Amino acid sequence: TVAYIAIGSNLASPLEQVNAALKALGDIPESHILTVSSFYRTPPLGPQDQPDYLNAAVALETSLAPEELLNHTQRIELQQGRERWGPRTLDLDIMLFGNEVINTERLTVPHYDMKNRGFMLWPLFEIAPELVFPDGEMLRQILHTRAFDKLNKW
Ligand SMILES: CC1(C)Nc2nc(N)[nH]c(=O)c2N=C1C(=O)NCCN1CCC(SC[C@H]2O[C@@H](n3cnc4c(N)ncnc43)[C@H](O)[C@@H]2O)CC1
Repeated sequence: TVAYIAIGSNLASPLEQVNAALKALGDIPESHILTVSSFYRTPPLGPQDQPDYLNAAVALETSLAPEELLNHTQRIELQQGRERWGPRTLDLDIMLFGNEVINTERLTVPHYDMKNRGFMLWPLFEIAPELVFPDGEMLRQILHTRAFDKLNKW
């Protein structure tokens, strides 16, 4: 199954942190990275004084069950990270999990708010321009409809 994961960090210098998380995702059991988006520099969603964020998307091939993958992402955030409107040492959000629709106490997929977040959508559109959501919405359509500003690379 292909899962798409969003990564964000707003350490003043987040590259080492993001590469650590990326290595950790690749080391997840029964899983491997297919593709990584470019690294993007985004203005803080939240108070405007804190450091710019680095966002990216990852396509992860996995044989894990959805809640198992989440167990790993929470673990990586704990091991590599350390709140509300930022700063964020390290977030890993499961955006999509194959074509699965999940609505449980722990996990909502597609991610509940990505349709509103250009820092999530644009990196994803870089690696999966043809992506169709489980309900038939098109990633391309969402970006066309909303006209989110394009992002500068890191
Ligand atoms: C400060 C803020 C708003 N501003 C930003 N500005 C820019 N420019 N860029 C950013 O990047 C950026 N980020 C920001 C941010 O603050 N993101 C956290 C989102 N994010 C929520 C889920 C969990 S943190 C809460 C809870 O959500 C649960 N969850 C439910 N569904 C899911 C799911 N699909 N994927 C993952 N977690 C799930 C999870 O169990 C956890 O307990 C992990 C992280």
